[PDB]
Amino acid sequence: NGIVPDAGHQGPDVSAVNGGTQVINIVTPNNEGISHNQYQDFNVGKPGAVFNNALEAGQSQLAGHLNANSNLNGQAASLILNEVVSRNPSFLLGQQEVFGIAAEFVLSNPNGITCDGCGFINTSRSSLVVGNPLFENGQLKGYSTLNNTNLLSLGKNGLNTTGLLDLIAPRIDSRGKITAAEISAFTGQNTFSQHFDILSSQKPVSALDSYFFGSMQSGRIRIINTAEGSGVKL
Amino acid sequence: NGIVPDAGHQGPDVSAVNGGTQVINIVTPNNEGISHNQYQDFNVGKPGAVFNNALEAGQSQLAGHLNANSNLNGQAASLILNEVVSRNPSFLLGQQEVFGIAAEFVLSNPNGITCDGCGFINTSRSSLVVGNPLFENGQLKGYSTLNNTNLLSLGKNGLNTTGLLDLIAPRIDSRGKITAAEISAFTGQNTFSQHFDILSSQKPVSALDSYFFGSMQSGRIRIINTAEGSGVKL
Repeated sequence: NGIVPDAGHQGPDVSAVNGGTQVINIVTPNNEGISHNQYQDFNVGKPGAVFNNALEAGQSQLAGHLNANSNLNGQAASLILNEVVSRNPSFLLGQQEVFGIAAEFVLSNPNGITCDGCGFINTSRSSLVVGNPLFENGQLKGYSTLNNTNLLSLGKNGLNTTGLLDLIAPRIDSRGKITAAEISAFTGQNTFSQHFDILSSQKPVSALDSYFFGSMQSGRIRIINTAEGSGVKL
Repeated sequence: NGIVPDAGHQGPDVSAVNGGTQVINIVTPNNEGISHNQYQDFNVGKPGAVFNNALEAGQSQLAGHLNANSNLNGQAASLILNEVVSRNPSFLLGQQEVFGIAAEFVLSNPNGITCDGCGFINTSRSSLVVGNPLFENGQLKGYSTLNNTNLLSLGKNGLNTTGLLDLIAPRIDSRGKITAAEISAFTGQNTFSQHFDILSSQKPVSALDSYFFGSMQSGRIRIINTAEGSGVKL
């Protein structure tokens, strides 16, 4: 299993079905509508991974027939926040599907994230964050890439989604086709709001250079690099 | 002379001084604060070109001492709009300076614009438009790249400015370093407001692909391609 949940109260049940497809019964959403899931490992292979945000049974694209997620207590998650709480980087080599009600989707891993032929299904917005979520008394306040020089890598097989895409990291190295409704890439050492407004920035001690190679198939692309002196190479 | 003014009432006086530096005494601004200058040819070499938007004499960076521009009638231009009204494409191989009061600067040429080691001095915003300005009863209404498949090219020697930069064309092919406070690149066949809000778009009959190669030295980059199906290659 590529995805290994944390042992604690934010660890969802993760099961393998079929020929290796992972099914994640995400944890009960809080009052903000956030399903906050914590992981020791978060990796996706070509069989893909399905996050059950369904209030009634049905057919998933990647895992066939699934029952409803009864953790949801009749209310689907608005945001599925997946947080790696170990030192293990993430490798995403297949599709990630939200089964049931469309939601916003976040993966945070301050140790690094690599995408190569990964994608997102039934998400309104998907965000990859090489950094940590920020909490105050149980409430999500935003995200941080402070004190971090690690990499978001996008491989030759690219990344695809029909929804919005955010790429958030100290630096980004992309070598493949990125397909999305909109692409927002924010680089450097920053604190963010929940909506990825930049609230503060550090100047890195050494250059944090990002590289984008290959096509971007999107009608709207924004690249913001706050590392003063550092550049974006295309 | 690389810059040749139109014979008509929007043709400014253009003089060569020194070792080839061109000095353009821009035409009297209208009530909108726009100095609308029309040209048979608009090309800049390494000696550069200076647009006199000065209310009093002084030292220009590119052309040494210049007197005030008495066409200004005591009011400097807010926008210096340079429009090529012939079929000749533009080649910009040196710096363009606004002498005197800082202003917004536009070059429109629907036949194509090539930059290679060009730059902009004392401009708050500089825009290169492979397209035409739109007028209604003498008033600037915006810009158009409709019915146009021509190219904005940026060469290996790049483009530099301390101000904002807009790159507007059916397609863009960039091979060098672009340095600016912010970079906005809008591609495809579009109509624009004066502030380059996209108001309408055509689908080209064949793909209008843009290519960005090399660094972008800017903290904020926006790329908007309205040609449905067409991509942006980095």
